[PDB]
Amino acid sequence: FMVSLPRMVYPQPKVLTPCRKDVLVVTPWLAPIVWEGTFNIDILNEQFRLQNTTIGLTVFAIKKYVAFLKLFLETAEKHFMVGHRVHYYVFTDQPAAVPRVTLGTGRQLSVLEVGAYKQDVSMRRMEMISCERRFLSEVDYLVCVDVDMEFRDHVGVEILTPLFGTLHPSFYGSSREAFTYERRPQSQAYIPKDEGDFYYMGAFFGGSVQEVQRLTRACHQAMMVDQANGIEAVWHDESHLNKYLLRHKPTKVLSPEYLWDQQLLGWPAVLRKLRFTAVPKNHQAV
Ligand SMILES: O=c1ccn([C@@H]2O[C@H](COP(=O)(O)OP(=O)(O)O)[C@@H](O)[C@H]2O)c(=O)[nH]1
Ligand SMILES: [Mn+2]
Repeated sequence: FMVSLPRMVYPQPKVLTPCRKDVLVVTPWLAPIVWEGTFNIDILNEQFRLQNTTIGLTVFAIKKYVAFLKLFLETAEKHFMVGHRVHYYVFTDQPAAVPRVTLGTGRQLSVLEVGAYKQDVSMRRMEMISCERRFLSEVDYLVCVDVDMEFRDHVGVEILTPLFGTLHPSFYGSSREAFTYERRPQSQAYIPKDEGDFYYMGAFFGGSVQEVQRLTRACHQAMMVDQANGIEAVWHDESHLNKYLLRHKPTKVLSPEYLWDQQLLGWPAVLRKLRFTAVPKNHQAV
């Protein structure tokens, strides 16, 4: 049950004036595409706070990637779901290397020890996430992100919905034939050249606990079939994520404001804010 919103004073939405004319703000299956200017955060804050919403954030920090945690967590404190209940789940092979980061009120962090794989690290996240009964008891939504990242601007309850994906910053302008989907029919992740809505980033997806568990279970199962079939998808977990979200349409899609790389891609006109961004790294070294 959901109580009434309080009286609120804000600018009237204008039916004959779009918020944004430069971008698509709704998908053909009527899911919002979340861009700056499309949402009144005060209204959304009210709605989610009235439900006493708790947001779980999962992050894997395996082997050298423990180095990324301090910046990741400190910036999350400044920008991620501020004012709402947050539970961070940090999956790591080195619990002692987790930095002591000061948390605001209503926010907690749990350290979950896991093994370290020698592609496998990235891929096993789906399995590791799918944990099941615990998330259901502790949080309302789960957000699953990469750790080699920092928050630079607001990432809030505007993202929350049963199931979301994020537009990959390199491909939001690309035609579907150019998308780097798995193209081999022998893989569970296979998507033909005439199919595909968007290319979603593996580094930021989420939803209700129920929908995230479904997604992660399905992707884990598909990866297992592939392994038994001697095939590994071209972009690993991301390829499977893309297949899942093709066949199970997300109820919101996050714009590339939510997963950006400024070093690689700059700051184009279509982006009013850079919210959650790649931290430069030496890939093979790290
Ligand atoms: O040695 C590793 C490699 C990967 N990861 C995790 O898997 C995610 C995805 O890998 P990475 O960020 O290297 O992929 P990219 O964004 O460069 O495609 C990382 O953010 C970490 O959360 C990790 O913890 N340790
Ligand atoms: Mn990454």
